[PDB]
Amino acid sequence: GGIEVLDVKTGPDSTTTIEAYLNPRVGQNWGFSTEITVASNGYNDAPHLTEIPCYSSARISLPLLNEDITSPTLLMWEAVSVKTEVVGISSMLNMHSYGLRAFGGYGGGYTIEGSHIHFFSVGGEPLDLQGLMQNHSTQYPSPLVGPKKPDGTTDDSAQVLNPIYKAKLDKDATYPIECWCPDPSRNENSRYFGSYTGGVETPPVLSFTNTSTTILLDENGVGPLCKGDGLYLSSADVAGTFVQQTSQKQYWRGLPRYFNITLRKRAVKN
Amino acid sequence: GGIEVLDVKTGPDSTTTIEAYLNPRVGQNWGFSTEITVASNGYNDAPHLTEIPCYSSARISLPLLNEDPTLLMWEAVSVKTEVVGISSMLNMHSYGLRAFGGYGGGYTIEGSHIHFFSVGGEPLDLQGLMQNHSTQYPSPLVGPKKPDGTTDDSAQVLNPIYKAKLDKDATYPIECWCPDPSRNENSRYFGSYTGGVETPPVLSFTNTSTTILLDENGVGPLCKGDGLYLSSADVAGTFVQQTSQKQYWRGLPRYFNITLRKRAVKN
Amino acid sequence: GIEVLDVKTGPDSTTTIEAYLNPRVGQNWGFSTEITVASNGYNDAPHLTEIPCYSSARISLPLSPTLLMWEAVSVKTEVVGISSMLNMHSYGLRAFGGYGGGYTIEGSHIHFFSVGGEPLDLQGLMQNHSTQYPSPLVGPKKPDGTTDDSAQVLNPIYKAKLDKDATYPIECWCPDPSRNENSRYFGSYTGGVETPPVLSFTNTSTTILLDENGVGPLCKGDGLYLSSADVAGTFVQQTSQKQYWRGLPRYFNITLRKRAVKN
Amino acid sequence: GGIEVLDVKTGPDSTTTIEAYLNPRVGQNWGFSTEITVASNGYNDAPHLTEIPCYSSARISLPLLNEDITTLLMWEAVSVKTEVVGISSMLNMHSYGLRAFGGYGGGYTIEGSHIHFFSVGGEPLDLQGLMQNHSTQYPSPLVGPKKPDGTTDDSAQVLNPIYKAKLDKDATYPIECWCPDPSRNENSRYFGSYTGGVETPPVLSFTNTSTTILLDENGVGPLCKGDGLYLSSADVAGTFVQQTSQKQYWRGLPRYFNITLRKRAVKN
Amino acid sequence: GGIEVLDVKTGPDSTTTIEAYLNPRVGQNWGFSTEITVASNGYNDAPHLTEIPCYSSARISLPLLNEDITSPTLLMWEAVSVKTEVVGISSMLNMHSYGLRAFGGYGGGYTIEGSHIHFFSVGGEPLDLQGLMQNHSTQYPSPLVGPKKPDGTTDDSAQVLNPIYKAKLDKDATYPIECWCPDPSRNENSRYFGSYTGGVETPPVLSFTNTSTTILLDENGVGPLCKGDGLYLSSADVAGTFVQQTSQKQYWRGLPRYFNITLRKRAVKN
Ligand SMILES: [Cl-]
Ligand SMILES: [Cl-]
Ligand SMILES: [Cl-]
Ligand SMILES: [Cl-]
Ligand SMILES: [Cl-]
Ligand SMILES: [Cl-]
Ligand SMILES: [Cl-]
Ligand SMILES: [Cl-]
Ligand SMILES: [Cl-]
Ligand SMILES: [Cl-]
Ligand SMILES: [Cl-]
Ligand SMILES: [Cl-]
Ligand SMILES: [Cl-]
Repeated sequence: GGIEVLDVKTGPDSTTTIEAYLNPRVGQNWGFSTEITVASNGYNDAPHLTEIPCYSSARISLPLLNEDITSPTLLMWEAVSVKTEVVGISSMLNMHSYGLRAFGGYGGGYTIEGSHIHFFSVGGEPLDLQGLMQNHSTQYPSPLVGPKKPDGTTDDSAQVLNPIYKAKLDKDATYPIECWCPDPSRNENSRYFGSYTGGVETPPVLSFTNTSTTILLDENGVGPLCKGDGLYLSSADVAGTFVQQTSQKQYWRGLPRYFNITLRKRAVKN
Repeated sequence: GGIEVLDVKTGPDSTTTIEAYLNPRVGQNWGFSTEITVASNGYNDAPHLTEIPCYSSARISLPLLNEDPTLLMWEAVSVKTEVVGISSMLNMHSYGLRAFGGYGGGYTIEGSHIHFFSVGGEPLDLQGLMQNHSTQYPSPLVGPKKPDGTTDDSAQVLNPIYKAKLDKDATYPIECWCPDPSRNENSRYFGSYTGGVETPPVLSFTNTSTTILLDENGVGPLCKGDGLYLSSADVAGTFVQQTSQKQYWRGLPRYFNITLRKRAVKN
Repeated sequence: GIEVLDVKTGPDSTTTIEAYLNPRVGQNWGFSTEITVASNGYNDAPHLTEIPCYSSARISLPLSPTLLMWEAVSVKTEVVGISSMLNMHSYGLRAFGGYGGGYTIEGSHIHFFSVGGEPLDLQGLMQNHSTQYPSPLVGPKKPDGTTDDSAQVLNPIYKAKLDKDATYPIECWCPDPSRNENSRYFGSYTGGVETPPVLSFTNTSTTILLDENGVGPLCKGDGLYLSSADVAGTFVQQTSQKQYWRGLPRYFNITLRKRAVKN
Repeated sequence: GGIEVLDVKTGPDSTTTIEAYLNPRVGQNWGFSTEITVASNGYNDAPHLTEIPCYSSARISLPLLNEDITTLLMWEAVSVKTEVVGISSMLNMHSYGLRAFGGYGGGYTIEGSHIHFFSVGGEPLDLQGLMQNHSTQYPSPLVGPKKPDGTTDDSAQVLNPIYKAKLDKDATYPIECWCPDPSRNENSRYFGSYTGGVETPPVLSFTNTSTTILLDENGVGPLCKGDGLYLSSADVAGTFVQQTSQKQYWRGLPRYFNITLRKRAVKN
Repeated sequence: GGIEVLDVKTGPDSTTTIEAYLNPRVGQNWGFSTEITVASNGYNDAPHLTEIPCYSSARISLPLLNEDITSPTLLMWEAVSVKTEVVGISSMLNMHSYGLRAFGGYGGGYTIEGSHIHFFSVGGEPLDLQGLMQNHSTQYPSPLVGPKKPDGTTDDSAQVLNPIYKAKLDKDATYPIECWCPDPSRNENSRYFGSYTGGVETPPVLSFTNTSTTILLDENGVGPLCKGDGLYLSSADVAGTFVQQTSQKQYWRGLPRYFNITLRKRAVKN
């Protein structure tokens, strides 16, 4: 960030690893939303709290570094690398748990399918969010938070980029995926990675391995610096929809994300 | 360009970064076109101004250089670029045509899409090519015309007579203008089109990705008149409305983060 | 959590082991029995013979303040019998209104293998917490025998070791990314109703099992742990229009070297 | 070719770049074929001249080389920047396409089976005969695989060396009966990709930042015999599906070439 | 593999290149099978000879090396590299040759589509085949060869891996693709490469170029050593099915494969 970055402290107990998971927040806590609803044209677009998928977020507490915050050089934890995994991909190989049945009702149940998003960020502070949504008029129930101008309104500009609509991902299960994307004009002290696929019946493609590592160092060899000795993890893994037999109703299906972050002590001015 | 390129000036205040965004121009300003129309066979192909998606374009003003013993020009070295609001499409409740015979959720944006951006030291060079030479574009849109005002059958293939400079936002339709590969020496452009009726869009986003703008000889776009030229075209697909079963083009904005350095040139 | 020393690097210091794991899709001859779907509000209690499981085996390897353990360095692995799917005459649901050939295997599929120095660590996660697995299958249970709603997401209480072939259902158990320090695992799932399988085969491909520090899986008790899950898709039978899981076998060729460790 | 290749001449005026385009030859000249026809079973397979897509080809004239009294020099094609022009033309759902969502939606963008292919060569591209239906009747002036006697037997559906030709005329050799001959083309570099299916979506990229090296395993590029550069193209993006008629038309796209050549010394 | 490999002989006439093609063997010789048939449930699965696609195979005769077979060091040809191409991909851009017509009969004919396999091997001996098939009970007409135990039977194990079912690809147009895969437990002296795609109407994707070369040398820099001065080529290129208009019957469509192999003389202990 806008800190002056100095030498990497090295030695034993200059590096630590944190293991964490984020369970999905698809509108309920057990990995499925309630049924997806669609207001009739000309009616209010006011979906149920429990059908709006949100970003998962957590701040992990790191070991205290500076006894005096007033020393003229500080130590901050620097996130160097992350091993991350989407847990329970194998759970989707299930054609018997009440899925809409293929081949005119004689086949097995539909495995999870439809539009999906997979996304994670590691950061030294809350992730910066830019407001952008499909329908400016959408009404999010409390306690969810959506793009608002200072006056409380939400005009047509919220369907494109208007800098007036910004927020910090500072609470789990609160910021809907559908009205908030990572702000590419900020997040200097965060690394984020996302992939969205659309379509009605699109098959999800997900891989898993313990052999994959992502470097979090930027073009200048600096990783996220954890302000207040706090590591900020964010997740969004909506694998697709579950299509229920007989009802033919659709439910968002979320998956949890494992994190394994490596950090090292780093010196900064002030 | 047709300038003689010399040494990279280095020192304090020899590099700068510019941040910009281009909002989409899909025919209106709030990211959706009006309904897509299709003339009956034998009728004029004359679509509405507000249903024709166009290239977004802007010229960013750079610091003045040769105010103050060699000639200097800004050289665009790299760009971090992002399509903003991809997450907006994970929305199955905002009036989309409903799946599984009307009992399921609304269709997320789908269909044919184009994603494209250019960084340049001058206006982007456009070659005329369109699906239907007879198409009638309402004013103020601009489409391929010969000098006499006509548009013959050759405009469906390559005819060098049909050329233009992308010199105005929301004006040049994506469907009749492509980047001219015979020119654009002083511009770097990147585009991907996918077709199909219900094709799912696939879009990624990260702040960890950089594109080098230097050519085979280590030279980036040189900003003539101290002006950086950005262009965008991000039509994510169509929105399919429930009940009407009408289709609307859906555009997305594009963030740019360009790094430039001072470069010396002879005339 | 061992202290790893020098690679012993002399005569009789390397060996290669060949093995195959046949699939465990619910029966032993590469097809499950018909996939069943309880009516809404009825118990989700599928047949033993319709639940695909992880294949697993422990290969026995050759038999002081410094010890020698076998270190798995590399693996050549292959999914055998991919060519078996080019078959449009063996009773498949027929295309083009019954006049065409039978459907080749299609639908949702998973391909997965692990090489390890100990049993593969499994985390419990399933689509439906209420699912009832017949004996002798094992599914996520708390210590008290219950299985609450948390088993649809990550709850650390639901863990197991892949210590028996044809026993742990693919659908309620994934590799635990919080453990498996001494195992290398690789998996790819594709969903969809009629999704075409895409599978490649060659004897020219090798996977390195060494980690970021050049250490491979260390075989505790002189035992190499292999695991497999290759559900190619479903077979769609003509007339019945019923679906059967189709499994494929996996060949392993592992190279190991002697490695020195403290204790 | 069967020349002995020597040193790369370097100096002033030892390299040049040529710009060219090939417009598509899908059966007419304005980027669409006439309607695709399908004979009834048992009837002759005799499609219209104007519904058979062909290879585009051109020979560009290079500067004359052996004229100075001071080794003999041929132009060597080193690299090519190539682009499919007018990909953006396909983002069009208003020009009479079969309409989606039961007639209330927009027109179908181009879709279906497609082929994208280009070659750079020092001589005409070598073609091997292979076709789906040996009995197909190509109208004059099109050329299809024939034995010396004029016949075309069942072997033309697989590889029979008897069926060979040189791509020596634009808009003449149908894509469907001629592929690049991998047993020849020593002095040509070719690159092709075909995708099938009824409604398959075309995926096409465009950029001015991409270069293809034309040098072989021995660092030799195509050597332009008679000071002539041979370009070939085949860009059938897919079909246009017309509303109401529900008839299909092949849609071709033009291909830009930017070739870099250098002088190269050869012995007889 | 199995020979003591010594120095690479170098000199004039120490390298040679062979050009060959394998025409497809989809059940007839002109690139199409007869109609695909499907026995009714409970009836014998006994398809026609001319509807079963098989591996193409050929042994190319190489120049004689050893005048005395009794010399204590021999020369064998070593296959170093291969340029290989699937010929006639462009043949599929054909919507007028009697294909089932799109858009309710008013459109053009279906181009070849459906499940496909592309595969080639270069070897110093016949390719090793492992028996595995979808239906153990399938009855292959003479002269085709399918997995049999020594006693003549074919039990349920032939649907998975049973080492008892092995064969050498020693005859063209004889070993069905559907019951035989390359044996990964053998083929030490062969290099093989295969890709299968399934589905009913799956579009084939095939590329062609004269600029692509595959190295055949193993992890120890040894290529296939041609026993008896014979190079073994194998091919399987079933591009998909042809769907005929009116009949709505399906025919396997095969394509030929070009080979260009480079070999060098190599010394071995004897
Ligand atoms: Cl609207
Ligand atoms: Cl079908
Ligand atoms: Cl469920
Ligand atoms: Cl895999
Ligand atoms: Cl069965
Ligand atoms: Cl016929
Ligand atoms: Cl290409
Ligand atoms: Cl290329
Ligand atoms: Cl037309
Ligand atoms: Cl030949
Ligand atoms: Cl035919
Ligand atoms: Cl291949
Ligand atoms: Cl036929």
